[PDB]
Amino acid sequence: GTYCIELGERCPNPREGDWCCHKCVPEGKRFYCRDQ
Repeated sequence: GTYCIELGERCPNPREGDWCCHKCVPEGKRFYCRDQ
């Protein structure tokens, strides 16, 4: 892993904590680790 979930991958609800550590952001119906 790259310290956190890599950019572009799916993430669980960010309320549980951003393991995306860019941003775990809702993209439609899912959450993704995006730079947004």
